[PDB]
Amino acid sequence: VDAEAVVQQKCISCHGGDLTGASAPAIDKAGANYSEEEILDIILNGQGGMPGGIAKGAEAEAVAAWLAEKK
Ligand code: HEC
Repeated sequence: VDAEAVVQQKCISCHGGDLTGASAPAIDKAGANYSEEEILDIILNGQGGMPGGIAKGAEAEAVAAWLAEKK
């Protein structure tokens, strides 16, 4: 995946360039809060205001897993 590139044009759109939370809660430390399995699910199936399947395909995987490393 280019996980970061995706995030840098998908998640940051609400989570902020910095992932520190802007229009949405900070996922900077999502990988610590929740496992790739959970984060991936959230990306795929959104959550509250977050529309599910913002990323799809290996995109979402790479993002989630890259985030699993980002703590
Ligand atoms: C704005 C339309 C969003 C985009 C684009 C992405 N996310 Fe998001 N996310 C958003 C909100 C409003 C919320 C909270 C939803 C609620 O009201 O309950 C979230 C939540 C997450 C979470 C879980 C955090 C938590 O609720 O405890 C994760 C792990 C997450 N989001 C990841 C994520 C990624 C990686 C995205 C890019 C593919 C992404 N989000 C986009 C709003 C928005």
